[PDB]
Amino acid sequence: RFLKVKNWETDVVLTDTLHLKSTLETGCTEHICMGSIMLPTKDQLFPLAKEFLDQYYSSIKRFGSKAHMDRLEEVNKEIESTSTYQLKDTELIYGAKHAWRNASRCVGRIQWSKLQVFDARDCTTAHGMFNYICNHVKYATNKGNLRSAITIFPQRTDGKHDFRVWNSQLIRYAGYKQPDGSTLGDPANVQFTEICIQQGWKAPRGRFDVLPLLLQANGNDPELFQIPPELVLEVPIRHPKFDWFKDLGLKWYGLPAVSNMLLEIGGLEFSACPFSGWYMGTEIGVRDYCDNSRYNILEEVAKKMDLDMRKTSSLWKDQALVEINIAVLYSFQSDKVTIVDHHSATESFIKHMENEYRCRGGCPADWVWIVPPMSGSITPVFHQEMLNYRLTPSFEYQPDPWNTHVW
Amino acid sequence: RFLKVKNWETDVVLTDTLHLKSTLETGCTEHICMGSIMLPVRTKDQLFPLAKEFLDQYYSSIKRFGSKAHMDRLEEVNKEIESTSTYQLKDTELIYGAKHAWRNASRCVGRIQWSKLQVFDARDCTTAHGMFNYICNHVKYATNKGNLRSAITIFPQRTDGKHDFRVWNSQLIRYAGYKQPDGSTLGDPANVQFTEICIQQGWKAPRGRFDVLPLLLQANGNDPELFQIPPELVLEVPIRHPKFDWFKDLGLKWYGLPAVSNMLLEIGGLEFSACPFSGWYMGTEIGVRDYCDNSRYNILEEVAKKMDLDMRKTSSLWKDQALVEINIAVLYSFQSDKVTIVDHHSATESFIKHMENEYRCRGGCPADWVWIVPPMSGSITPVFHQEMLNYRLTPSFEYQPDPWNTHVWKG
Ligand code: HEM
Ligand code: HEM
Ligand SMILES: Cc1cc(N)nc(C[C@H]2CNC[C@H]2OCCCCCc2cccc(F)c2)c1
Ligand SMILES: Cc1cc(N)nc(C[C@H]2CNC[C@H]2OCCCCCc2cccc(F)c2)c1
Ligand SMILES: C[C@H](O)[C@H](O)[C@H]1CNc2nc(N)[nH]c(=O)c2N1
Ligand SMILES: C[C@H](O)[C@H](O)[C@H]1CNc2nc(N)[nH]c(=O)c2N1
Ligand SMILES: [Zn+2]
Repeated sequence: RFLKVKNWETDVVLTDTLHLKSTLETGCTEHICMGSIMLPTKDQLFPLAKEFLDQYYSSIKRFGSKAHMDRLEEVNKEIESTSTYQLKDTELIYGAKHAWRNASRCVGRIQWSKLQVFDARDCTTAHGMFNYICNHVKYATNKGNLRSAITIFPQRTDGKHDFRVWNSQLIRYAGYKQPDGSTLGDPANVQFTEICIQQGWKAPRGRFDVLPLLLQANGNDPELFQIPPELVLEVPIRHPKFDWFKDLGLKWYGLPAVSNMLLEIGGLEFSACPFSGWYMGTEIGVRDYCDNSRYNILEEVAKKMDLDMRKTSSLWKDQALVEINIAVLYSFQSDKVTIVDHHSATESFIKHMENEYRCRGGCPADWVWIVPPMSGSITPVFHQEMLNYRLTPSFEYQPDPWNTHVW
Repeated sequence: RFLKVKNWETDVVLTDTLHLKSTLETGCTEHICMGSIMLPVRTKDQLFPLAKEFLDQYYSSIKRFGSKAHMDRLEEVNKEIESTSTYQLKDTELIYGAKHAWRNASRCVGRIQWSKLQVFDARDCTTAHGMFNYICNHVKYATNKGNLRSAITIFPQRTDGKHDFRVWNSQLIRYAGYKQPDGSTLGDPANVQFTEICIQQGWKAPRGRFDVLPLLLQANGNDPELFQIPPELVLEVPIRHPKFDWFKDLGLKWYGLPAVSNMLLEIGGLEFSACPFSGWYMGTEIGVRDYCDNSRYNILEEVAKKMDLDMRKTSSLWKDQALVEINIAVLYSFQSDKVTIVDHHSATESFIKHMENEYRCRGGCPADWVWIVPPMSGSITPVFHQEMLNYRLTPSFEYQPDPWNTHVWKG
């Protein structure tokens, strides 16, 4: 019932107790492990509320104080009456920060407590959403000195009146059908680019066209807005050694900002809660550039390096992959946009695991996502046993809204 | 019930029914996933069910389920168990058994090859000397002057747990490590403890960076005995680089035959605690793990110094760069000497093909992602994007505790 995790590199052994407060389910059973699958009202609300406020009041050293008991009654009175309730600012800040703290797939969690929270619960329209978002993007960007932040739109009610950002990130490039049978821009975004075009966007049809935000307020049809160009910090990609690199025409954006998830605090669901921090290099260099189903550029790069592409065993793919990632890091650093490499990121996450075992009794971690998609075994996370379990407050996936919302 | 797995690169969707024949337990629950934890006498009562299950499986595969010959064999095993408490496998069953343990190893990327496996039956073996002889022949047959052949040698099964056959070496061929009084290590730091025990048992250590350890063998529950593999049986490749001429002066070499000797093979409820098997390397097992783990040979600094990489900031990606050149070197060297080896691109691609055929023909393929995906270049290999189900079938290879931890010394 107490569980040991060992690090096979350093022999350090940790004891996890935090898992016993695990609440949600994993997908695994004693018969079958699903570790590698990408996705495995009135009655229920008060339990969820209570469990949250309990951890809250414990966290501020007020467990069992009168202020504690009073809030618990206040919230119960509100639910019995209004079939829902509202969070205090202090509660909301703590909930958001803890959803980040509990994100088992996030390597960057040493930072969890430095999160600027923007309370946008007073928002009512899609134009209001847009204003909030622009302010978030500008505050977060900070002329290259990136700062973590999240913006929280009003919470779900009867699920007939959801707030949703339709984009998956705030900033993403378009992807287009061609007669060629090929793909122009980012293939990740084809379908969404077409929901744009069909809702009205005039697509410039380039390789790196910044997508229009698509915002939905109080369950209404969504509306299109272009983030001001001057707010979208982008980075031209060059290599510190190869002068030809820049002729590939590569650029990436500086701000990673996931916008499609759902934040759950104390039973309440926040369906629009865009959040953002800063990139680990490999997310752009390995995934964005080199995945077959993305910009898929290895072939073009290797050629320019004049490597022997005759046999997989010359490791030309691997050689080209390292250079691309060297070019990503170098470009962001030279333009002074914040970025972290995988060595530094993982080394920080291991220090953060230790702190969290020391100070909280554990740290939920999904090894499959924490280990970088290149050079796994030379980073320390590789040798570290991890335990994966679901705690609340949390971020969760939710179905794409187009499939769902009635048009 | 049906479980679906998706490939995120190709959109290929597969259906597993095979997980429905799973018995042993994973270590995971509905509340905790242990998918990244490394290490998560049988009475008569359980033995016949286990025998029966195996024998039903065996008899299905040869298309004689329900035959008279199937019925009679269940009867005969039945009797042998009630009378002697154990039973003996036919050759045919043992071979089928050992092939399936491989086929069921979910941590093994090499399984496309599972049906081509040479089985050496060493169950007449009675002494340690006898064990030497069997193992030398395995190594010679498997080696084949560089054209590697997969093989397994199976020594007599567990009886009362007091008369166990064990190979104390974790692999038949591995290098000694020595811990120095200054605190540093010479040779392979991984084998320090085992090296210590061999010294204790009378081995005269050369004390080099690449001394082939002696075999240390336990027959019939007796104290283990030392033996040196004939050096002419031990194929080695010195490592050099196609473009970097200073690479050879690093002094690196490795052996050709990877041969796991510390696992326990389970078939029909019987336990074969000495069952060393061997195939051929994927390059990254040497070039990533053996050379570049901090806990192993750890040659990253020296390699990148010599390549003159900027080493003052991890963000130059100098480690990633040195790591690639070493791996190019390992593969170049094995190929030049004509010693069988597979690169990680080719190995994962074959695997995905095997995995698909297995779902089409067998209704599944248990697979552990943490292990299947290579420890360099993860996402440019097709397994990264592959969803996988992990569960346990028998026959199977299992871990067993190191024998110096359990052995009762006779003196
Ligand atoms: C400060 C710098 C940050 C770094 C370096 C970082 C790093 C990462 C990385 C590399 C991933 C995997 C991405 C992928 O391969 O798709 C990830 C996932 C995630 N991170 Fe972060 N993160 C940062 C900030 C944040 C913030 C501010 C939040 C929320 C407040 C957050 C919450 C999450 C969540 C929920 C996921 C996984 C979502 C899922 O299940 O798909 N992270 N993080
Ligand atoms: C044909 C050449 C083969 C290749 C290229 C290959 C590949 C691999 C690799 C790379 C590993 C993981 C090693 C590591 O990363 O630490 C592995 C694990 C394993 N393989 Fe193979 N394999 C081969 C043949 C075999 C054979 C002949 C057997 C036995 C019949 C076998 C059974 C296993 C088992 C049981 C494991 C799990 C090890 C553990 O849990 O510690 N493989 N395979
Ligand atoms: C906040 C943050 C910081 C940071 N450095 N990185 C991230 C992750 C971002 C950057 N790159 C990918 C994005 O993560 C999203 C992962 C979700 C993919 C899973 C998915 C969701 C929905 C539909 C799918 F088909 C597949 C987030
Ligand atoms: C048959 C075979 C073929 C092939 N290509 N690879 C393998 C796996 C081998 C090759 N490299 C390591 C080994 O896998 C097991 C690794 C376990 C870690 C070392 C260890 C294991 C057990 C006890 C120890 F003290 C130390 C096996
Ligand atoms: C803790 C973690 O599971 C452990 O380090 C695993 C990770 N994946 C691995 N994968 C392979 N192929 N071999 C290994 O030794 C390991 N080690
Ligand atoms: C199928 C498998 O779960 C999938 O490829 C995962 C593997 N690990 C990952 N790790 C990260 N960080 N991001 C991902 O999108 C994935 N994809
Ligand atoms: Zn699991």
